[PDB]
Amino acid sequence: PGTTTDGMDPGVVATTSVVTTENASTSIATAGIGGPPQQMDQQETWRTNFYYNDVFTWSVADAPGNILYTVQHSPQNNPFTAVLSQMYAGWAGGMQFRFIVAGSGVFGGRLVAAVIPPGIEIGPGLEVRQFPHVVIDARSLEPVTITMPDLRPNMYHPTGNPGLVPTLVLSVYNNLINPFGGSTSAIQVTVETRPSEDFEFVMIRAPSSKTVDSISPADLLTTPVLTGVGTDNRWNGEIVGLQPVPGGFSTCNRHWNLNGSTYGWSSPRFAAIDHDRGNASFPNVLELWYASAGSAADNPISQIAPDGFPDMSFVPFSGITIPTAGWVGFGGIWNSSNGAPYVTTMQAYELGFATGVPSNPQPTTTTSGAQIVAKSIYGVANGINQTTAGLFVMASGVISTPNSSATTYTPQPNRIVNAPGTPAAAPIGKNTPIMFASVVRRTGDINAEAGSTNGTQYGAGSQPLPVTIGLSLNNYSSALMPGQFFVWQLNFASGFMELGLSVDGYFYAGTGASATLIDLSDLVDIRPVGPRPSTSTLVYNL
Amino acid sequence: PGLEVRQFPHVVIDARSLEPVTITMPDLRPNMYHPTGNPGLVPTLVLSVYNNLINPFGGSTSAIQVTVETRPSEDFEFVMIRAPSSKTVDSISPADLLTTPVLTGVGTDNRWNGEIVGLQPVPGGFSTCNRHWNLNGSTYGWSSP
Amino acid sequence: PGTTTDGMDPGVVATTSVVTTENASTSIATAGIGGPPQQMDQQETWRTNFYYNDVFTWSVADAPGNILYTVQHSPQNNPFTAVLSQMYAGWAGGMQFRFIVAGSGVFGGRLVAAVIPPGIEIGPGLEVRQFPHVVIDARSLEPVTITMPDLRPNMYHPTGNPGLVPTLVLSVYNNLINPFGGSTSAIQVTVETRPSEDFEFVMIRAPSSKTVDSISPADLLTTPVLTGVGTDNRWNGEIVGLQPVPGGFSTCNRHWNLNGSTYGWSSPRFAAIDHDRGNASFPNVLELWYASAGSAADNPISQIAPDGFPDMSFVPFSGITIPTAGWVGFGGIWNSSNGAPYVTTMQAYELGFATGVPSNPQPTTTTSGAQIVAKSIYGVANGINQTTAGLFVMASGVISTPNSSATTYTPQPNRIVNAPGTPAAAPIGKNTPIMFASVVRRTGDINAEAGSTNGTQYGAGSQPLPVTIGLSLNNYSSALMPGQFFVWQLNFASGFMELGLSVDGYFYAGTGASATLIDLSDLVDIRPVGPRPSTSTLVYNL
Amino acid sequence: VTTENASTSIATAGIGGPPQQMDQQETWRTNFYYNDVFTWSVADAPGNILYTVQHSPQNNPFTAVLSQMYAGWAGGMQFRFIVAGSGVFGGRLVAAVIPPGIEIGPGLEVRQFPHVVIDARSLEPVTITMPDLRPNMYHPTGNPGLVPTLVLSVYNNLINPFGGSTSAIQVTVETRPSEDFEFVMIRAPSSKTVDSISPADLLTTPVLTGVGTDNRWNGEIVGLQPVPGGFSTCNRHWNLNGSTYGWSSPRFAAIDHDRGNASFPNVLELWYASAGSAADNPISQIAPDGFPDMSFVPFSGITIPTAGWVGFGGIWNSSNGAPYVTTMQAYELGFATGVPSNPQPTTTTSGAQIVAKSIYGVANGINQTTAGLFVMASGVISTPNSSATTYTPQPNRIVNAPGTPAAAPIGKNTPIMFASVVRRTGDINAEAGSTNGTQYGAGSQPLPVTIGLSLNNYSSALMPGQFFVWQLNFASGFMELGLSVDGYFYAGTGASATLIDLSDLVDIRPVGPRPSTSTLVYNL
Repeated sequence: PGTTTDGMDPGVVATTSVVTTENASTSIATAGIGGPPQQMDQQETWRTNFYYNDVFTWSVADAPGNILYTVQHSPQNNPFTAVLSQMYAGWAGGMQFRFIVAGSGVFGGRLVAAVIPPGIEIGPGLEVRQFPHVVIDARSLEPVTITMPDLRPNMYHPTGNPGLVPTLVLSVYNNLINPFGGSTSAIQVTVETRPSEDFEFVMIRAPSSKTVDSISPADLLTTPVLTGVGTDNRWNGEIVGLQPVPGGFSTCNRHWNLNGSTYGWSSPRFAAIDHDRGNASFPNVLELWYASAGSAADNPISQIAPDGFPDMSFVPFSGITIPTAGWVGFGGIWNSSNGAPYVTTMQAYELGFATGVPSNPQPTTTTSGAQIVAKSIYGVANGINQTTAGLFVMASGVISTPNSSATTYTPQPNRIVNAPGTPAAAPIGKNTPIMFASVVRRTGDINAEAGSTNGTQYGAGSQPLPVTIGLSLNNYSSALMPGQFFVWQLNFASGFMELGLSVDGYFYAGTGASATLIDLSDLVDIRPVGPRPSTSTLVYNL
Repeated sequence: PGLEVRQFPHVVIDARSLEPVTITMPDLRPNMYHPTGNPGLVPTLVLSVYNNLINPFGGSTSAIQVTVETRPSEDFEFVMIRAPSSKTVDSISPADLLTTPVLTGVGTDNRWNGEIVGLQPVPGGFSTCNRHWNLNGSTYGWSSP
Repeated sequence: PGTTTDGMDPGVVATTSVVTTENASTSIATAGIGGPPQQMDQQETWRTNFYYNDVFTWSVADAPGNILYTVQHSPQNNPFTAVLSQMYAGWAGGMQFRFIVAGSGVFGGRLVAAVIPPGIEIGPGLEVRQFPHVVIDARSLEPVTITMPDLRPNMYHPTGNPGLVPTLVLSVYNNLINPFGGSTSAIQVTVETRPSEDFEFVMIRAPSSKTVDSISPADLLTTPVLTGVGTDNRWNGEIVGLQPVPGGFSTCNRHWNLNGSTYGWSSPRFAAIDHDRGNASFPNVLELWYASAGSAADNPISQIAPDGFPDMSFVPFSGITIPTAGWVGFGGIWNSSNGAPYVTTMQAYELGFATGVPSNPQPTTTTSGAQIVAKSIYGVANGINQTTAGLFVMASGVISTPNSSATTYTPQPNRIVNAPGTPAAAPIGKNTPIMFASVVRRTGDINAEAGSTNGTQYGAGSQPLPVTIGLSLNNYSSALMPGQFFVWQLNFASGFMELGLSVDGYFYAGTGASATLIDLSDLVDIRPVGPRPSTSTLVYNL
Repeated sequence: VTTENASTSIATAGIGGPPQQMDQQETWRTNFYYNDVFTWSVADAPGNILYTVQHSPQNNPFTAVLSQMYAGWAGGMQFRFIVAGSGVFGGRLVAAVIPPGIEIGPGLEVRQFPHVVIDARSLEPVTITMPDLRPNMYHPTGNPGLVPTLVLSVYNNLINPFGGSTSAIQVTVETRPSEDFEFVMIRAPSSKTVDSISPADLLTTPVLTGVGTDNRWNGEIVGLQPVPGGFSTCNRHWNLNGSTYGWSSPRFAAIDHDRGNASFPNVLELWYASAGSAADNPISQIAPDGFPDMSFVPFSGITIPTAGWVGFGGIWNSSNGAPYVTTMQAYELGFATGVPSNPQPTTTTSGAQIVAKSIYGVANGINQTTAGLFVMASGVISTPNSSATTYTPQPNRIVNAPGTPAAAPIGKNTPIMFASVVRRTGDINAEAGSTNGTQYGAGSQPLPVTIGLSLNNYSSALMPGQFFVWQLNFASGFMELGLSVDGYFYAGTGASATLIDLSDLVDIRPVGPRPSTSTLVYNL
């Protein structure tokens, strides 16, 4: 019966014009520069069965020619070839894909598939129906299997740096049609994989040896990073949610990219902020410290500001009323002659960026022509006037607030200070940049964590700290071409969604225009998917 | 939750199946036999949704039923007769805790000592400690049953 | 199985009386006058596979005899023969057409196909069902292939002018039926092609050489014309939408037809408006200027009006009233004797056609017997009385409005002035003519552009300017017969629609009685289709 | 026509399937066809390089056409050289094929590679073959990889014993494929490849025959004006990397700014604002989109500024967007410094202020601390009399932004500007040929070229130090025009300064790339 499918059954074998005997024979001949092939026993359980890769949705609103699914050729597309690549230096050959369509006998509609050769851009203007292709009906009962050959300009694929490869695309041929109309408007398709008969590894290597270029940043984002261990890269607090930003934003301090560089002035850690010379005065009085941005000689990362200095905008205040949504830190003033601290100046201070603070303090979001200012939000015991004086504050802060209430998430996009030349994160179609949210203490109610009737206060950061560390230590320069994401699937008990990482280090979600926070308390596991075009909408099925 | 069944060797079954489909579960064990008192390591069978069920008419009909039946395979056997009243090292199953007459007019509740005649859902939730035992044989209350 | 269709499979081969061996042998024998046949290698991948040509829609409202799809025999009906036709000067042979119907088992209805010999007029009135023909059911699962042979009276077809060729027609045989009623009332059909075994090219030529017959108009409308680069032909503003006009309208100024002719008085550009002899008076004051239509002696295009004068009717006003929906330009008065401007008459004016001006100014829409009037809308520093004075105004105008609010699109169809002999654009079946919309500045609030709180103001023109320039530089009379459109397809992110253009220069869409404005920001690309009969309904799947 | 590595090339190209388009008797394969021309003068020293091309299918018209429908290629090409010299000339050239990994530059020892030798008096053509010496199994069309180069350079310098007007000759190049050339893997003709397209279609006959307009005054182009001293222009100007340094988009529409200072302390209204504060503008923050890039001209009283940029508009209320109806006049606009107390012109955007002063008395003046400006961006030229003056702007009047590249003469190749007819205030009725003279404006690019450059990236079409050359054929005579990677146009007029009239232009055809140190033909 066609209603039952075993684990080794390919179903219907469909061929396009790219599968020829020349390609297979040439592949096997030229792979011989690396010696005899390894792991070729064709009777092993890891090689004869099909194993799961993905599942996608076909809706009645998808127009003809719209792309539904793409995959780039790699040994990372099968769970066991990925494990076995940890002990070899090269690979070659192709891989089979099995599609199962979960339709019914009354539906109508057709799909189409083709193999796209290297050097061609994958995007909405790609005309699949003008390549050699196969057409598949929506009523198909048996599985349909399609083979992607190894079309490569190299003799073999180096494990770290493979080079050009082909890709497989599936799109809509004719619209899915339901003759009854009504509420049922979509079906699902599942994809599985197994290696072709010419797949092979070459040249054994010690598992502890390091390839020159890393294969994939899949290991950075694992389940504990978002389920209770990782903390954000601005406030150092427990990540509990994802905040979309429909407008766009930019961030450079303690933010690394995939070329192993930062534009900021901080390290991936939280420590003490120390600068040796500043201006102190008090014209229960408020102390006032500042210096000129761009003269931090002790910092080898960047001469812009002392390591750990927050990248928010100073909000002015005076008299009685204390400021709002400022960055608060603990410490005081110390003498720069011997290092002793002036013991009477200890308080909580509000730190930030500003311009012209001797005469008129105006917030600025630029690092050029600005100055860095610290002001005590409360009165000190005994103030000090000095010409040269140091500063000492911790890197973990809280949020100033006048009353017991809570405000929006801090900081807001226009409050972030950036250096000249920093790339920005902007929407691409329905995909929107996001920030990572963590609950942060505030000075208006110092016993509120979660469930508090006074409200919940959130602090947002651009990257999880373990990701920032991993990007600062390794080099991922060859994993992503421009215009691609690296995608993970986030599984919940009720729904799932996808996260994309760009070459500039910003994370993305397919939220469109919504601005509500997404909660992570019911997350189960995280699974990697691999490179995909950034024009393709990221799934959001929560 | 977290076990990816679709990345083990597996079988797929359609919702339109007319004839029955039979699957065999073999005895993969690290010991020479299973004591009924404590059997040790055994394998597990799992059945799970592969693709969502669909009714093209919509409407009020939104579920179907599946029936399961069993019979032993040809290598199944027993050994070592014992007394029917003997107890085991591992705990007796809790299936006997709730028989028919417990809820059909013989059993009583544990706060008022009154004949139970219905079940009350509590969507909000609640907690209780007095005269309440857990499955580890312990209580946090101050009263005897 | 029947649910999978490969790229080389024709499916059911259905034949008619016109496909014979005598024709194929004679075609191959007589094509030899051109030399040895080129590109006739039977094993090449561009010949063995079918590739995409078109998709059309079959609806339950189509009556028997309605034509759904028709093409003249030509190399432009396959993409690779379209490519190769660029470098050859002659061709001969036939072509196969493969149809795939996207239905299901519950539908009913039939279609009919026939090959019409050359020399027979194609149009409404041709009874296709009284030629040899083939009938196809709406429940078909496998594809059906039909061959169109090369019946010609000459020894080969020159690419410059091919002469007589046959035509393929597909038409409704019995109405489509859905037994459930409901919202599902249409299905799709896909068309693919490949050359037949006697098809050949002859006589290599330079790729840049032109032909005796006119170039096809497909290049007149490329993607960037409507995606933020092209401008309209009345206000010179970036087109951002399409406005249907169910009532109809007519236009002559700056409007060309497909025979390379215009009835207006203006050149396809935007430069200053200049006339030398008119009356001037002002009985801070409003200044009046006017002349008699039919006296533009220095304009070689026509004598009706100076080159660049607007074609909108005049709204009279006096004193404290600022008119609504007037064309407004900036300029002043100058002395005709030495060409110097009266420097105190510079202001914003309003221009239009009128009659009985100095006594009882009334709006008009006929150029015969009218006057051309300009009047300042605000008070100038000092007025002037002259019995002969000239006019100079810039030709990129704005729309007057008394409040900060926005009015409807201007000009409304009944404010347009037309010279005698101008044809009209009336709805054809369900096909309705459209204008091209753009944002125009208004004097009520000069800072508003788009998405304002006070509102968005729209202008409208009959053609895009690049299209008008292309029609002015060429003659397209041999590309389109009367009763025909040239059709493009517009693909959006979600949905698609088709657009038509007639021999008189108007564009049409299949909107029906709808009057909503269609936005163009989410448009992906534009693809040409070809000539189609004007009674065929243009698809509107948005 | 064979190669010495044919069997290996064909065998290893089989990773992409069976070869396509390899029928050996097809007419497109058997004939030579035109590819390019270049020039050889008496001033070129031995070792100077005159012609270089990388191995690709773009070097033959029909392989160029065929590559639209394929995704890969392999094999070599044959080349042919045709010297247009005479019997009284004397000199030799040398040509060789350079393998990948060797630096190509001046002084390279072509004479010590295997080579052919070409005489200046040669009548029969001379041929050479380029095999496909590649380290990959095949070249993808969108990303080919490493390829060899063909190089031609001077062996013995050209001599002219008669010594007169003639000092250069031309050489024509034709190509056809070798026996082992092939294509692989069909693709859709509309699909996109990484490599850039050619720029030959940017310049066609209508652009200069009466349809095109220049990128500063939006006027119809009628002539070309050389600038022997050089100049630099940034606004509405794109390079071959798809970038600009100015603050404007390739379009003409009204100029608008929200906040600024206005005063009249029948009066002459004055509006000014500071540079670097155009917040709404997404191209640049220097100035509003469309503000002219010319220096300001101070004036007062009855004086009317000469050679000034003038537009039409007035002030408006920033609170609700309503205009002040009594301030409709003609204003002069530009860049200046010290604007309130002592206005002086500047030719830089750093620390300047944009100014808008009316040249005629307004209906009634306005005093406001904050106000807005609205002016149409197609402007005219202010003159105090009926007569015409020199073309505007002169190069000493053009505002530029820091880091903008300049254009300087190279040998006898001189940068040019494209000229259009502009109306003037003193005589607003004179158009062209009038008895009071003809006023000419000038710009740096034709607008269709600017739009095409802003829509696509041409970074792989022209390496630095090369021009792209077009033919300009007149009724009597012809000349050539060159385009550089910084966007400027060049002609071979040397020290001449007279305008060149395009009334009798007939056709424009593309020629090909050429080194910028070579001579461009001027036979008019």
